[PDB]
Amino acid sequence: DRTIASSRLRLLEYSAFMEVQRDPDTYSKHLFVHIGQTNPAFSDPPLEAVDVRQIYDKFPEKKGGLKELYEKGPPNAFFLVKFWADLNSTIGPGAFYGVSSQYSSADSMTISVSTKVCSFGKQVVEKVETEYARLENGRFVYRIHRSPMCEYMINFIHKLKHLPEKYMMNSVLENFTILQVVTSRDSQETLLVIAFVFEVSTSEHGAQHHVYKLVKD
Ligand SMILES: CCC(=O)N1CCc2ccc(-c3ccc(C(F)(F)F)cc3)cc2C1
Repeated sequence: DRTIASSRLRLLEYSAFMEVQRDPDTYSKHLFVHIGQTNPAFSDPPLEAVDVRQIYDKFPEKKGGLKELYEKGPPNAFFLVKFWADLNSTIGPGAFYGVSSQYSSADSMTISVSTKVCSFGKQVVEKVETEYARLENGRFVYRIHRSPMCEYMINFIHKLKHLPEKYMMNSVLENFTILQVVTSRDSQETLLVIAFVFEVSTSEHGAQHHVYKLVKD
């Protein structure tokens, strides 16, 4: 619906950030990538389709693979989001690097989230998070607050930040991807798959993003 959603699970918000404490009462937070809760509008164009086969080689093959996953379906659960990252932090040791996200659902479940960082289509790291339903407003929501980033990514961001030029940053990111797979913890049915491809915001405008639906013809 323009929404990143399946029939069983919707991603409401996604945020990868760093927080630093300026003084005992004051905190600063820079967001690298962001997806914000929007309400679908009736006038919103339908999402563009990207053939799932063109990105097979960006994420790992075979088991746990997008091909195998897409083969398992449901296909209306597979999304691709392109991220324009904000690497301009006006913000040292002790900063917190986290990811916060919310999902929603008509059904109450125990979700397990799998996130695979990928370099040149090879998995560098998997993080697995379990999150629990809470009843809000005609739906259940799942809230992941300040899930810490792992070192691989802290080092990646820093070193990427350290490159002199935004064009070089984008070249590295051309072969950096993240695959998120959300299952129902017990049954392992697929609820939501998002593939994450990245680019540096050359604008210096704040971070942006764009959603596509993955199809298979
Ligand atoms: C293994 C799990 C883990 O650590 N994760 C998963 C969730 C997630 C999503 C995006 C980013 C990210 C941050 C900054 C840039 C930028 F450097 F390009 F700006 C690019 C990507 C980092 C993370 C942290």
